[PDB]
Amino acid sequence: VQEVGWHDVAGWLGRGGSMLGTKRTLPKGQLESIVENIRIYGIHALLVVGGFEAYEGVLQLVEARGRYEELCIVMCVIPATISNNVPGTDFSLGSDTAVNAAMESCDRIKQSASGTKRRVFIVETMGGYCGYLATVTGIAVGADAAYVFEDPFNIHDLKVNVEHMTEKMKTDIQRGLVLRNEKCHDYYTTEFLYNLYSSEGKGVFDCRTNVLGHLQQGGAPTP
Amino acid sequence: ASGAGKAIGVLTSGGDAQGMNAAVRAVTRMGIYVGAKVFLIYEGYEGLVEGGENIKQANWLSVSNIIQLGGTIIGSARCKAFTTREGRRAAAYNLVQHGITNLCVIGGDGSLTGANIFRSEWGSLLEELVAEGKISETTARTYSHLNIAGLVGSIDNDFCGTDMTIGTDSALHRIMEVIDAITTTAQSHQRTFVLEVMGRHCGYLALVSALASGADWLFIPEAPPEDGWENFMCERLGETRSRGSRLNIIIIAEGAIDRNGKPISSSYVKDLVVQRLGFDTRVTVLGHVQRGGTPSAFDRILSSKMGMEAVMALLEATPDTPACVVTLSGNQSVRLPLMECVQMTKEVQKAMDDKRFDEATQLRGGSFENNWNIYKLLAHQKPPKEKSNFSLAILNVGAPAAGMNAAVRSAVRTGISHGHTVYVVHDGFEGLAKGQVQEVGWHDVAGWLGRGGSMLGTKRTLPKGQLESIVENIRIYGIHALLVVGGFEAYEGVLQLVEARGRYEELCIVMCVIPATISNNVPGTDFSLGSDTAVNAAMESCDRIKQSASGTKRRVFIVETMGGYCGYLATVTGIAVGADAAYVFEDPFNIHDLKVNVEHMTEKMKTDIQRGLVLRNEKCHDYYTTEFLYNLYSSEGKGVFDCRTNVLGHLQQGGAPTPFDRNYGTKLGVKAMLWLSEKLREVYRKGRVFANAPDSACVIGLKKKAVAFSPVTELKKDTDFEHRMPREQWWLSLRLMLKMLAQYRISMAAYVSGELEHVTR
Amino acid sequence: ASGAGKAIGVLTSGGDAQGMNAAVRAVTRMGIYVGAKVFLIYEGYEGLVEGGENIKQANWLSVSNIIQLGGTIIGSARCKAFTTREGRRAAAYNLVQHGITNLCVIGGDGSLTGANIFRSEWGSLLEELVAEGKISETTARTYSHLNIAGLVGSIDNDFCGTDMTIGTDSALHRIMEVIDAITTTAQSHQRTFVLEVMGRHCGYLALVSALASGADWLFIPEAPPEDGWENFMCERLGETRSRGSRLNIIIIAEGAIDRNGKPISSSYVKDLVVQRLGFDTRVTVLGHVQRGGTPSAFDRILSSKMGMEAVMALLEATPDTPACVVTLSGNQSVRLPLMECVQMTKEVQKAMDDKRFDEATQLRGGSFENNWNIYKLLAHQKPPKEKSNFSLAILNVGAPAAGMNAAVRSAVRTGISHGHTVYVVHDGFEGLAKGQVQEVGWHDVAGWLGRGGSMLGTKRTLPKGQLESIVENIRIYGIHALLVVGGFEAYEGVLQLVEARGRYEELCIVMCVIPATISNNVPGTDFSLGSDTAVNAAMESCDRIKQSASGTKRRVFIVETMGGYCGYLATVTGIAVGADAAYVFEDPFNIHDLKVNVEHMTEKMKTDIQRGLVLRNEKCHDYYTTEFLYNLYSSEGKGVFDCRTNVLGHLQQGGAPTPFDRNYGTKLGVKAMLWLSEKLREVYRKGRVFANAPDSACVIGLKKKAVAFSPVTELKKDTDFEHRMPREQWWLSLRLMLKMLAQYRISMAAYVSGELEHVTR
Ligand SMILES: Nc1ncnc2c1ncn2[C@@H]1O[C@H](COP(=O)(O)OP(=O)(O)OP(=O)(O)O)[C@@H](O)[C@H]1O
Ligand SMILES: Nc1ncnc2c1ncn2[C@@H]1O[C@H](COP(=O)(O)OP(=O)(O)OP(=O)(O)O)[C@@H](O)[C@H]1O
Ligand SMILES: Nc1ncnc2c1ncn2[C@@H]1O[C@H](COP(=O)(O)OP(=O)(O)OP(=O)(O)O)[C@@H](O)[C@H]1O
Ligand SMILES: Nc1ncnc2c1ncn2[C@@H]1O[C@H](COP(=O)(O)OP(=O)(O)OP(=O)(O)O)[C@@H](O)[C@H]1O
Ligand SMILES: Nc1ncnc2c1ncn2[C@@H]1O[C@H](COP(=O)(O)OP(=O)(O)OP(=O)(O)O)[C@@H](O)[C@H]1O
Ligand SMILES: Nc1ncnc2c1ncn2[C@@H]1O[C@H](COP(=O)(O)OP(=O)(O)OP(=O)(O)O)[C@@H](O)[C@H]1O
Ligand SMILES: Nc1ncnc2c1ncn2[C@@H]1O[C@H](COP(=O)(O)OP(=O)(O)OP(=O)(O)O)[C@@H](O)[C@H]1O
Ligand SMILES: O=P(O)(O)OC[C@H]1O[C@](O)(COP(=O)(O)O)[C@@H](O)[C@@H]1O
Ligand SMILES: O=P(O)(O)OC[C@H]1O[C@](O)(COP(=O)(O)O)[C@@H](O)[C@@H]1O
Ligand SMILES: O=P(O)(O)OC[C@H]1O[C@](O)(COP(=O)(O)O)[C@@H](O)[C@@H]1O
Ligand SMILES: [Mg+2]
Ligand SMILES: [Mg+2]
Repeated sequence: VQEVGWHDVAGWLGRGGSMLGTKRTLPKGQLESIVENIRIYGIHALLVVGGFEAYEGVLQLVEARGRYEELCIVMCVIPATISNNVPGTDFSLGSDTAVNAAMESCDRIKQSASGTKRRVFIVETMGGYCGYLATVTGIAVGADAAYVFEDPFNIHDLKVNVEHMTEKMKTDIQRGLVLRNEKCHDYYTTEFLYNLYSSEGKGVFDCRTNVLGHLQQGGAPTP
Repeated sequence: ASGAGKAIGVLTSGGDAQGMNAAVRAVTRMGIYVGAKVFLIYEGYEGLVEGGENIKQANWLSVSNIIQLGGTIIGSARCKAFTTREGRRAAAYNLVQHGITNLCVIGGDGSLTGANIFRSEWGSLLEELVAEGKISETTARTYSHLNIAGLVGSIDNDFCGTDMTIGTDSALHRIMEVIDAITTTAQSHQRTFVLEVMGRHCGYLALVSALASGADWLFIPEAPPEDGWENFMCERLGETRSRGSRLNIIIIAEGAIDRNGKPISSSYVKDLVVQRLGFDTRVTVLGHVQRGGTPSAFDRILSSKMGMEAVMALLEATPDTPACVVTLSGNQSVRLPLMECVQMTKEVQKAMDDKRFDEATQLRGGSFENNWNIYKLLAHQKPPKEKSNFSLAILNVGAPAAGMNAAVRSAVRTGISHGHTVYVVHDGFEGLAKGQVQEVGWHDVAGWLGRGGSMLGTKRTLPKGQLESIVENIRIYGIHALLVVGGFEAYEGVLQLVEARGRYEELCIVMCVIPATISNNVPGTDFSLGSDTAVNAAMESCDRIKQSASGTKRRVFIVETMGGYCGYLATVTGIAVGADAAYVFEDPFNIHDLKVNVEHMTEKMKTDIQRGLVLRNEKCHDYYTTEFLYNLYSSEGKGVFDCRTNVLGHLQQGGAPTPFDRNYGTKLGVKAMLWLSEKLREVYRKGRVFANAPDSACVIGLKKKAVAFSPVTELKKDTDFEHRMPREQWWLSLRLMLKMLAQYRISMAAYVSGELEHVTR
Repeated sequence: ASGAGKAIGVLTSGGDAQGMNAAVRAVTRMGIYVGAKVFLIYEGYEGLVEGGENIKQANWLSVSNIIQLGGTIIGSARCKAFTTREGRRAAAYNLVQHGITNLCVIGGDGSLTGANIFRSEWGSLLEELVAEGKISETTARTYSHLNIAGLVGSIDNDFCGTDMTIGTDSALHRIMEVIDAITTTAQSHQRTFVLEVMGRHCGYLALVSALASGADWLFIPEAPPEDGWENFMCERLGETRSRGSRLNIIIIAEGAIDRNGKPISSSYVKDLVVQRLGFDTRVTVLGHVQRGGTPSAFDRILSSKMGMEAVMALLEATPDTPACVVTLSGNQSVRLPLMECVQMTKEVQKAMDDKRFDEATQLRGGSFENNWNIYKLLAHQKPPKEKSNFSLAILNVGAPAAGMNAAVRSAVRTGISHGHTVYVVHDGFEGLAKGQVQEVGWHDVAGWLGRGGSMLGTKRTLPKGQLESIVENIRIYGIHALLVVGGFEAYEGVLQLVEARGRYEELCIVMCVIPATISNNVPGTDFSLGSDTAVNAAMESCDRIKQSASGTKRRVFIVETMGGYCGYLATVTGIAVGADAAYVFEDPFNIHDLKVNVEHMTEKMKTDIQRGLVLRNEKCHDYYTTEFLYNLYSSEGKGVFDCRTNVLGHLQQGGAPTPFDRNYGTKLGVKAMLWLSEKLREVYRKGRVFANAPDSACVIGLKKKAVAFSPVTELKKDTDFEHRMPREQWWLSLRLMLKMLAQYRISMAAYVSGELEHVTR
């Protein structure tokens, strides 16, 4: 714990990531150390800027108020995560940056055929089980499909989408793009969809794959 | 051999050209790699004067994680004290107090002029210093000679002896990012975009920007406009409107003047256009934006190379050799004496001061005059009253590469200018067999500069299968020359058509290969058209990935790059991003080398540096795939760092061309057409073109120093067709620089540095 | 410590018990590992007598690729010369010519009797040899003591002091393969299968075969049938028919006799059955088939262990210690003096010659008498006039394991014999919660011995979730005891019920866990029921996989075995198959170890051995997966050997139980039911059963020497619940033998060998 001043945060606006360290560890395991440090430093309020782990940890401290008197302090959670998976808000802080980075990657990928070859790209986005990032990114890029956990899909839906893509690909449009959330399906992975689209699209289109890993993460924040 | 027992000083002065940090990093790390002590002089000549706290010895971690930063972490300052001997003597004192007999100065023309005057007076300054009693006679006989290696760090490119300077490419990246904001939009209404660049003294940035953007008009101080240009410009914009072209671009340098000394302001040109044309005219002034942003890939590689060569030149320099500037003319490293470059800079300044003003542009360098002539030729269609019966077909073969369109545009305009009947064939050899030949005009290539990929279709299919169809279509369309813009497939196909001259009379036509591919695997060139774009997109993704760990988690990223078996893209990207290791096919590695690198990474990761980055070429190893390296690094790094993987697929492919690629493809497209026309006249006989010698089918080069024409049959010896790459690649020496910058103790006796060369008049 | 400067002779004599080659391999490779010279004596005592060419020094490759071969590469012969002193003196001479003061004899009872008489006369033979002038007095004071370490290699198991001999398990594999050919077929008509085994002197093979097959009747020389057995047998077959049982199995040893000396021929029993019953009776005589085939997994492991221990016992043996026989009683290695074992063999032979004939069966060993009592109890339902209010439920929990059905069959019969009300619950704890409880009878488990998998369903679901349903069903059905046959889930579930006794009074019931799993990962035992089957299936696949490269081709196979985090299956399979390495979780390995082992394999593959084999436990490493090891071995072996991968999935799972697994599950199921009955009588008080102490919930063991009962609460300390295995496993010392037998220089100072023990009367 370090007391901070006005100028200690100077120029923190445009810096992505976290000047302060981030850890995912929830407070329940080391709760005795947390209450001790709160007592030592006289912390009367707590402003937790973070993702679902921030919200869950603050929930754990609230439920542990009954055991520890010191945890009866005002707490506030600022939802800050790429996935936009934090309950209580519509836009987690930094989801917009991730969406912008994801579409820029998808726009570059969709431009990589350059109007000659007709090709479908399976782009895999992050976000855990939360599909928000995939779906909005699919809207922004005109993706044909955005497979997400919240909309469970089976092989019948996949055949419908693949036939739809094949029919579209015979028309004037030549660059297809289907997004897949990393945890949308247990078995129909990105490799599965690559095999499916490339097999069924034989003689019509080629298929390629690009797993956007931390390309959606480390960018500077959008305005 | 090693420079042990001697100390090197590195300073930056003048405008903070982005890429200075790359040069400082390479200078520092090479200096302490060869055992010398490196001293960082903060604020340039300022801290040289005051000294004391401003001079600190560097360690390896002092220049850690700065290569992607623009500006200069050392800092730069304008000081008038170094102008006068009072402060220059204090500078010499502070250098002697640290035993710094070796100085690397990274700065513009004024910086290097000050360094030249500082060497020229170093003996006199030491004499006056010992005379005044601030240093004993002993300790002054040593340090009697000061070694100066200059690096031109500036966006102006005003230093006459040098062709390319650090930060010029990145300033061009900023400029073209702004211009692409305008041009890539769906142009909706008639508007005029007037761009003002800071080229107050030198108009090189204004010129290359105009060439890269296809500006309608250019105001540069080197060639002021003729009297009555007001009407001439307004009429040019008028017919531009009548064509239906909805956007006019006016690039006005800050130093824009008329034939007299009166400057032309951007606001004046704005109000002029508004008054006579009524177009929505708004002036965009970049200002500080040109010096801003990250350094481009080119700037990082070239700054690192020149910083290393500066240090090496600084150790092999005896008392007799003069102050030098380490620079690259073309792709070749070279050292030029500081005195001659300063003298040429003074001559051009005097010439520009209304002495030999019309003949000052030639003394600026042949590149400037050639660039301005190419710009004017491509800008406005002059009437080609000359005509020739020749006709030529432009092919795009292989993968798409950023900058093919720029080459095709220049080829079309230049060929039309020479009166040739220019055709474009869609889909390369497929269309040539299928007769997809389309006669092209001047305006059919309008706005092709900034478009990435290929506007003509690209196909990889070699011509051998459909050779009867290709010769039939050459006969039908009367094709006398064949311009093939593409990758290894382009070269290989031209090689097949040349070999088939033995069988088919119709293939006895002049052929030219413009190497255009991401992999840079085309023999006969150093830079395939669009390799620069791929490198820039590759580092930007790698920089994003390296920034994602956010300064706290210790993480290594395995980043898999494209390039086939050709490792060029992987290695240069590793240099640009400070990758720990760039595994490539041309440097075979076994598990012993992997354990060496992994233990090296673990040791590095226990220190202050927390973000590791290893690159893997997609086809470097049969078994040690990206997943293999992931498993290795994550297991051995257990309890120290985590490992992640990212296969940069076609992220490296579909980008718009970088400004280098546009200008490069523009120029060699012009040169290819010049060479085609000259070879066609040389070969026209008895009423027909009959080109059968092997020198009538060449790959346009840029092989070491200038553009070359290597015959494909001669290149076949040095071509590995199985791996689709040349057998001897110029860039393998850059592995040593990568490994040295990553603390790998590699005996780099195989690295060759540029030797001294006098200025070319 | 090492036995350098001394030579070890190894010979084989008597019937060629399969697994002899494994013992010879281990003796040889230990003797040259410790620096001793190993001399192979061909044809046994024959080549001992003639000597000369028949005595050859062994190298490492002398025993290469022999462990899977039955018989003996050394060769055995019957020689009468060793009976007489004329040839025995020549044998002592030939040993002295090579300086072989140490002899390991692998043979049957006659072989070891000859070895005993040879040691007893070694001093006298040397005295007479120097007296006759064939050796000087010097060179005879050295070698004055001959060290003998015996190994019982025979299918008879006639050596009384020893419980298990090399080749007994494999002879049983042959016998049961023949019986399973009959029983697994859809039995269509009433037929009688009379199997004649070669147990001419010892009826142990006949007995254990009958126990494993559930023979209707048994003729063994140890217990000849009573007078009037003709009618009693024919009636037993008669009620067998009346039951609808369509196959009768009569195991008649070659040495089958009546109470007089008249032998009972298989043809007589055939004609007897034909005359009174009319069943299709055919006599199967195995003859040489018993000694044939590959050695079983058990035979290879135990032969390797005993051969290693024979060498070690031979180096730590001073002039005073007597000749010993290295054997295992239970799972514990032990050394027994040769003289006492020979004396016991003579006593039992005299007893069997109508001296103490009714009391000869006990002197054969308690295991024989216990096996015969278990056989007779399970064979025919005698009327249980005793009754008890106790009722017990039999569960199958975890994965299916070969031999669960045998255990359940024996538990059912033994419980019915003791008057208990035996329930079986289908699907384990799921059924107990769901009330899938079905009372079972004697004939409901008929023919469950040879059935693989689990007749009762198995489920992995632990009882904590549905504990209310379990206690409810225990109350409804009045279940006073719980017999849980299964893997780690069985032990963990019984532990959960024991821990929940404090909450629920009904759970205070006597519980017993029979460890039955493939992984052998259950704490409290050395061998889980069905681990032997998995090991045997694993080696058979590995032998096939090793057999597949042929002739010139040098190839390594990475075989992945199951077993979870428990490495037992991988390591024993590696010993059985001569695997170079068995990567397991309990022996953590990094890339340094992998490079060592890969270079080791490469150097081996440059020698004349061409088929390497390494095993990988499925969960040995998080990152160095089977694909990783495939990539590593194939890359480093480039130009030396090829690499291939085979993941033995459920090939190790579904096989029918081996004869060991059948007999083991039979015996411990009986023993578990005996222990349950004793505990339930000791705990019945106040008119109800109340089992609250920790001792009432035990895992039946066989932990070192004999069967044990470890309380589950006490075993909780030595259980790694995250990895589902015990913390201290007995078999980690076998890694040292594996690595030693693969030329890995591993200091096995942590290995403990069995010490001298006198015979148990
Ligand atoms: N994106 C960035 N990444 C890293 N460092 C940065 C970034 N932006 C600014 N900085 C650094 O932060 C320092 C803080 O000074 P800065 O001028 O940028 O903010 P400030 O105007 O003084 O404070 P304030 O936010 O209240 O306006 C700068 O010197 C600069 O080096
Ligand atoms: N003739 C000279 N003698 C001594 N010192 C000089 C001379 N010219 C310039 N300097 C020193 O070099 C410093 C920077 O030089 P300058 O003003 O020309 O910028 P620059 O190097 O040319 O970079 P840029 O062109 O981009 O603006 C000056 O502040 C001055 O201290
Ligand atoms: N795109 C342009 N940008 C700037 N100036 C231009 C451009 N085109 C023509 N000019 C200027 O207009 C003047 C006359 O143009 P024009 O080409 O029609 O006649 P010219 O005799 O051929 O001149 P020159 O050959 O020397 O370039 C030239 O001096 C030139 O500097
Ligand atoms: N990145 C781009 N992608 C697609 N179309 C583009 C791009 N840039 C410009 N264009 C299109 O090219 C068209 C031609 O006009 P453009 O301004 O680009 O060139 P021009 O000035 O008329 O002739 P020139 O290329 O010789 O300079 C424009 O209308 C515009 O729609
Ligand atoms: N009492 C004995 N004294 C000396 N040598 C003996 C004696 N018994 C057996 N041998 C020797 O050991 C050799 C093998 O013995 P034997 O024929 O009896 O078979 P075994 O050792 O008992 O094993 P198995 O019966 O299974 O084949 C014989 O050839 C004989 O030379
Ligand atoms: N399955 C069997 N195989 C071989 N012998 C058997 C079998 N069953 C019974 N016998 C033998 O037949 C004899 C009489 O059998 P039975 O069990 O019915 O009467 P018993 O008085 O109880 O004899 P015992 O209990 O000692 O074996 C016994 O000596 C027994 O050894
Ligand atoms: N591996 C097997 N798989 C399936 N059924 C089997 C297998 N082995 C035996 N059986 C069946 O068990 C049935 C019961 O008769 P079986 O001959 O096998 O023994 P049993 O006399 O009835 O009882 P006991 O266990 O005492 O020997 C047979 O009809 C046979 O079909
Ligand atoms: O845990 P959050 O809040 O969902 O953070 C999102 C990020 O974490 C991730 O799970 C990836 O984290 P890691 O790189 O450490 O494996 C992605 O979903 C995303 O990049
Ligand atoms: O074959 P070239 O001329 O090197 O083309 C470069 C491109 O081709 C590649 O091999 C991959 O192309 P594809 O995705 O179409 O299969 C990469 O090296 C790179 O993206
Ligand atoms: O849980 P256990 O007792 O270790 O059973 C071993 C078997 O379970 C396994 O995990 C596989 O089980 P499944 O086939 O059902 O997935 C293997 O380790 C092995 O075949
Ligand atoms: Mg300047
Ligand atoms: Mg015998």
